[PDB]
Amino acid sequence: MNIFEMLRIDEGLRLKIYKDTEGYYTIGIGHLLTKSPSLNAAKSELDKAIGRNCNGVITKDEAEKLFNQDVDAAVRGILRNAKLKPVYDSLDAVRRCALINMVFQMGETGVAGFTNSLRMLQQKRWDEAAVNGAKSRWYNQTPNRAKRVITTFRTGTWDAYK
Ligand SMILES: [Cl-]
Ligand SMILES: [Cl-]
Repeated sequence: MNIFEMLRIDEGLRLKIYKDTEGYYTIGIGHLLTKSPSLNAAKSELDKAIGRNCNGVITKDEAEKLFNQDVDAAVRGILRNAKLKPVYDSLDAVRRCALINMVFQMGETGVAGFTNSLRMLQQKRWDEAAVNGAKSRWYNQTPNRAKRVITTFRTGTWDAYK
């Protein structure tokens, strides 16, 4: 199990514009296109993003291309962030995947908002951080995916994904 396979389980794959769990226009493997209500704002961003006239539909290849970009951007974002980087550095390989997952889903700004949980991860208090992280909108909104990521942090294994 790796970060790609983990996120692919959590986000799914869709070759046609769709709405995310928050009502936002998305495509492929969790690639948010726009928070705007307009399907046209969405189709536009989509062509801008692929380099072609897509008319709201893309190929597997294109979805995977977008996915490679986003994981890379998530990882470079963590490494540039003064609040996230020390946390990442302190972690083992599995838990590092868990923080990448949160960052891909909720953006750097949103995870950086989990001040308390981050401090506990950093101090290696697994159980405490799992409990605190569950007290969030995130957990209340996508509970199954949140539980999966939270277990990854608690245990340091891929159990929740197998
Ligand atoms: Cl809460
Ligand atoms: Cl969920």
